[PDB]
Amino acid sequence: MKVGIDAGGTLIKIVQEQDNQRTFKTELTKNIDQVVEWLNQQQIEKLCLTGGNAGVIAENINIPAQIFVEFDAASQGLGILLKEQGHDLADYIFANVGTGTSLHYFDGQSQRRVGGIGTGGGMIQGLGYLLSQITDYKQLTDMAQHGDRNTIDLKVRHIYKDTEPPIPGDLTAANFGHVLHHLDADFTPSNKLAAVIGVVGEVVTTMAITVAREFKTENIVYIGSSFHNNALLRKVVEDYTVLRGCKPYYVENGAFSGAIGALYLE
Amino acid sequence: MKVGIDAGGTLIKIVQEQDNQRTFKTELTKNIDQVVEWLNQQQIEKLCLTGGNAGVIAENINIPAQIFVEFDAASQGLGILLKEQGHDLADYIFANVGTGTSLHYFDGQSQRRVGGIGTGGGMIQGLGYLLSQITDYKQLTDMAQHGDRNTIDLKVRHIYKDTEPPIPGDLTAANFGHVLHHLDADFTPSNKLAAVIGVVGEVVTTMAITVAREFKTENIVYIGSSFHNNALLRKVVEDYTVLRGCKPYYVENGAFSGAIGALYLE
Ligand SMILES: Nc1ncnc2c1ncn2[C@@H]1O[C@H](COP(=O)(O)OP(=O)(O)O)[C@@H](O)[C@H]1O
Ligand SMILES: Nc1ncnc2c1ncn2[C@@H]1O[C@H](COP(=O)(O)OP(=O)(O)O)[C@@H](O)[C@H]1O
Ligand SMILES: CCCCCNC(=O)CCNC(=O)[C@H](O)C(C)(C)C
Ligand SMILES: CCCCCNC(=O)CCNC(=O)[C@H](O)C(C)(C)C
Repeated sequence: MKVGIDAGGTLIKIVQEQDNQRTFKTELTKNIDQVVEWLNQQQIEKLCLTGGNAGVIAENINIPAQIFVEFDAASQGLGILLKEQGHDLADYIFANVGTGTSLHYFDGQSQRRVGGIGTGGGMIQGLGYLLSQITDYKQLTDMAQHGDRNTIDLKVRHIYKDTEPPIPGDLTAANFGHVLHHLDADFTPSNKLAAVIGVVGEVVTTMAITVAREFKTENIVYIGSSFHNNALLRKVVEDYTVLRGCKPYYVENGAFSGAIGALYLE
Repeated sequence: MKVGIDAGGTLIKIVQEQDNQRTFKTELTKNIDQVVEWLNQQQIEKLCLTGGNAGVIAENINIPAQIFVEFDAASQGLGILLKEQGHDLADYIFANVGTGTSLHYFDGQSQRRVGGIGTGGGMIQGLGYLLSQITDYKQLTDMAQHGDRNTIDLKVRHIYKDTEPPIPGDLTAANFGHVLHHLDADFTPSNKLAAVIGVVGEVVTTMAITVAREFKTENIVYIGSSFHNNALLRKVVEDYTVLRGCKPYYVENGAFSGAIGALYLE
């Protein structure tokens, strides 16, 4: 078997390949010592590593391993998955929404990093905890789906009131900008969580559409584990991408783009 | 006497002009009735209005007023202030960081809107309230000034455990992304608020430097009341603009750009 691993700040993504059969595994970065243990017990023909925690794995295993930069690996795996799933895109921004968010422009042949921002899944988890005391990711995201952002977020129409706004009225003008107007409100953990996902999604999307414009592409591919068990995030991002005239794409096993990619840079 | 009013989502900025010479005043948008009361008693030669709540003013006063579109008014007034303050910038991005944030490219002749985002002053107050239960603006902003983001934000160097990161290790990787690694103890209001100000600054700067690259300018002018009583915000923004190879500018009475521009539009 051949093994690729993308050991990130929060999740370890492990792909095992033998024959044309794949295994897609996810483990916590917290449990990296168990991954190393597991690896040390296997018969591995080829091990390729990428990610911020690649070094940790490499120093604790008993076999050589090639180490790749995660931007190249993500770009390589993503192209493999897009092709498999019938997306033949001439060029695209891809936004990798992990613990943090990294943006890339794929010109049809190779990637360049064109921005990043700290709004991503780590913010969903951290700010989400400060606002709900929930630490369990499934718990946090499930609850967020039951939330309403309306007493938290301010829209363009709330600011322009009964006059014609300069951009469409239903757009968010100020995330959390209605809070001071609803202090009669209680602010439910579900509503607060939905607003945190809301801001993360909007910021990622805004950045993605901006660079799409700059690098003259209409296609935006979103990957990263932050979309898992988070239909609200998927929806925020998808709707706003379409609204600004771009085409969003999600990819089956997109969160493993880097793990796959590592295998095929070797 | 001539009056220009920028009536936004949180604050109403008033410029009074007489012998070529100006007086600046702000009032809360929540106290708009008091602004209307003040206008109705005044003999005014020329009254010009802009911003979201210009409608509400115009429909409650008992005199005429001319209404101008805010994007144009802000551009006109910022060009006046820049020259009065000894700048000769051929072109620039301007980021108007109000209740929310609007971004513009000024080519030397006219402005174009080139994006926006809901991260700005409204988010600082609303998210800041949610994490701190402070509603008083000067109190909320003062509380943040000496906060420590270290237990709250995750940096690139935290994810890249002992290995060399592919981008600068001191960059924020995930705002709030260190929170789950610091559950042992309490998160103080100062530290949480410094983190709020940091995410707003970094998002606004990220957008501003992206569009500066896109439109080929190294100049970025930052306006809006969100910078008032918030030295930390100014610093987050200035430091990262400079690290991205751009030149940041703040303007005395920059928050009155629209009010001034309304007076000088024809
Ligand atoms: N089982 C899970 N546990 C924790 N976080 C998860 C899980 N599934 C998805 N997530 C989301 O995915 C994020 C990490 O995305 P990922 O793309 O794996 O990033 P990284 O490579 O930086 O670890 C988390 O910050 C969280 O928002
Ligand atoms: N006295 C104040 N009261 C409330 N907010 C203030 C005050 N001074 C500055 N601010 C900040 O300025 C932000 C609004 O900036 P401004 O440029 O006036 O926006 P708008 O035109 O949308 O009112 C507020 O959201 C708050 O962050
Ligand atoms: C100080 C403002 C800096 C905000 C910009 N930050 C970034 O570009 C890093 C965002 N994070 C990411 O790209 C990913 O989490 C990696 C893993 C660090 C590549
Ligand atoms: C659905 C996500 C939309 C995010 C983009 N939102 C915007 O561009 C509105 C940002 N706000 C502003 O530009 C200002 O607050 C005004 C006053 C609405 C012009």
